Amino acid sequence: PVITLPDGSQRHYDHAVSPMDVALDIGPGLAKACIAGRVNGELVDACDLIENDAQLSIITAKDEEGLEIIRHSCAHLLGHAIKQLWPHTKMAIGPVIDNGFYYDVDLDRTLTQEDVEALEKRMHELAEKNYDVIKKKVSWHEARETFANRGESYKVSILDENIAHDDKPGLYFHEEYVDMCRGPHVPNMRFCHHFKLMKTAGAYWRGDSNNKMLQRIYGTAWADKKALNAYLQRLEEAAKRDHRKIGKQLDLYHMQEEAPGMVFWHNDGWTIFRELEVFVRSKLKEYQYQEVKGPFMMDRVLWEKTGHWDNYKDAMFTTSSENREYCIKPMNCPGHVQIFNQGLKSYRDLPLRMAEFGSCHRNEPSGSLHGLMRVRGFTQDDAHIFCTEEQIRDEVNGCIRLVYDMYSTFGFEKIVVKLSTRPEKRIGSDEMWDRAEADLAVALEENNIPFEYQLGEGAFYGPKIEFTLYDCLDRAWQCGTVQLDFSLPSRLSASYVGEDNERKVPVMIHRAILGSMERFIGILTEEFAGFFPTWLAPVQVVIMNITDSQSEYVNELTQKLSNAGIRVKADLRNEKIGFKIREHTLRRVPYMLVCGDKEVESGKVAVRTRRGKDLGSMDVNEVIEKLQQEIRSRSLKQLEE
RNA sequence: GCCGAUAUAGCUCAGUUGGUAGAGCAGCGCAUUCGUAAUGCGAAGGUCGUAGGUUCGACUCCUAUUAUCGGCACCA
Ligand SMILES: Nc1ncnc2c1ncn2[C@@H]1O[C@H](COP(=O)(O)O)[C@@H](O)[C@H]1O
Ligand SMILES: [Zn+2]
Repeated sequence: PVITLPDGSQRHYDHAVSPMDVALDIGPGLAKACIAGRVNGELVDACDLIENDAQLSIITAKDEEGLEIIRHSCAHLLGHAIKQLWPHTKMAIGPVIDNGFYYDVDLDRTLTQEDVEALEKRMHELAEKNYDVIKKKVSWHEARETFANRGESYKVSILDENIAHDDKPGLYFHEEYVDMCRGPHVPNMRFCHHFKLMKTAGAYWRGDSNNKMLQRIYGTAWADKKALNAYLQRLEEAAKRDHRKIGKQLDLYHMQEEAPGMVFWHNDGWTIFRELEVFVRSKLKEYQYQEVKGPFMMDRVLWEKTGHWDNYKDAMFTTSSENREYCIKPMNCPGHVQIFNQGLKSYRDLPLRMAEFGSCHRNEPSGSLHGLMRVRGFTQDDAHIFCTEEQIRDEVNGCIRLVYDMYSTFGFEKIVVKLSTRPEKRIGSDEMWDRAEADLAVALEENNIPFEYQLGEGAFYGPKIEFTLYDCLDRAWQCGTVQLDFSLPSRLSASYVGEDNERKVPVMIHRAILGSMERFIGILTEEFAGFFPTWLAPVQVVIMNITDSQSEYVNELTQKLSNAGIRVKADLRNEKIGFKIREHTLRRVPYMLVCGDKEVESGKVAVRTRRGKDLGSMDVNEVIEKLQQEIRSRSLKQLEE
């Protein structure tokens, strides 16, 4: 066939060739770097034959794809070893994953951190042998036969219920060991030297909490020892960014055994919270919303009417009086509708935008609590928009804009967008869902927002647009969201009066921009690593003296800053100016004002950043204008940087 | 909720070998009045998450429990 290489060059062969064969033909080096090849776009083992013309490319550890191939092979290496150490182990699923791979295994013996260390040792041993990985395509029968005779019940299920009974599934052979799933594998283990097992945990078979929980063993793997070590290094650096840490170090809040999953906001944490509170408010005024507030508990009936009670009563908290059962609200929808139902609304009142910083309480899974990210009590910055279907487009778009508008103040660079389509269990006609799904989609496109569908998610009453942010270790956390609801306002019997003097049920849009205030603070803390932007900073300025001398000057100096609207505390402790500077820089204070005699009756003040950067002595009234400005504009960077 | 692990002073961390819990920092006391990331000396401090149990003896072993860490599942 004729082969066309990355440089347009062509090569002619009179019989089927493999990318490996072609590799040699090109050079002994490239041949030796070969892991796999990319033929006419698809990825195939370097040993697969290329019958007809094709565009070739050799996959090398330089390739992002090689990396994954390598990681996948290590996953097989683990199976190889694991089976030598405890031959009764059943292999389930072992896939590549970000930074590595894992393997779910059914073993009737709880793997201790000692065993996991024994495994990694055996593992490194087999990989050093540098053996060859051999591929062999076969019938869906001998393949089944193979694993049935090997005792692998799981590989069998996958085989007879996930693979076309009329297939030539390829088996991979690592000396005595055999695995069999797609994606190309390594030529020989010479490429699988750098790797390390990490954690281990239970994982349900096939993701169902009703199935058996197997043991999942996680690992990392790279092309070179450098890359691997830089990774582990990155993990360490990441741990110093965790909000639970910084949170404690900076005294932002705490939680206790007696109120699991409920935050106690200490003064400094609450300053941050109240700050986002005014920030949001300023935005609600622009986009023109009303701000209301409803009760914390309401008669359960309201949740029965919407259907929430049936689908979520076990994740809901309730209370009782002699003659009444209440619900501590899980969300603010029903209560806002209650307000809507107050007078008589006409089509002239729409679109009605009603917002609330509402306190939600949900009884989350005990195993799911996570710092400020996943709590049992939180405050949602949500709002519900009551409008006519004609107004949807315009309204949804308004939301989309508001989201990126706000996230841009914090300079987030990774916002991924999802479109959650109808769940299996929902309410509403299939015509309704198409209406809704398409409306969101279109609004997304009309705004040029790339996104992926997420089949199955989406509230029982409507589809959702989910904006998700990431944390220190790149885990996903849903934040802003937009739901299109055509079913609830009717169950809660809400209506306006149309032109024809007829009653119409409004279209309701549920939307939150930050998500929950606790989870957003969770995210900001890790984004700034505790180095909050002057406007969000608990304490903005610390003014210190060097000796009693300057003290009386420092006080009226700090007082001057307070009357100017700057969160400023005065450090007059009898200690070394160096002891102080260390403290507050550690505590992440943005600006530190120093006062030696040279400043006292000299007017000025000695300004320095927390990044470390003497800005030199400057004019009082000037540092004030300068800060009030940094603040007023909620800027990410500080003075002269 | 599930699998595994962890829980020691205000914080960080020993004692994770059954034979009286021990450090640095912080706090307290005295001294030090100092020019941009930690001043010196001193006297003290927990009863080992909680409840049971085994044991001559338990921080160490066992059970139950609560929370937390790492995942899975869940996430209106
Ligand atoms: N348990 C929780 N803890 C903290 N924030 C949450 C929690 N559940 C939901 N959120 C946030 O609130 C938003 C709206 O939640 P939901 O009303 O369930 O759509 C989510 O997108 C998250 O940002
Ligand atoms: Zn809502």
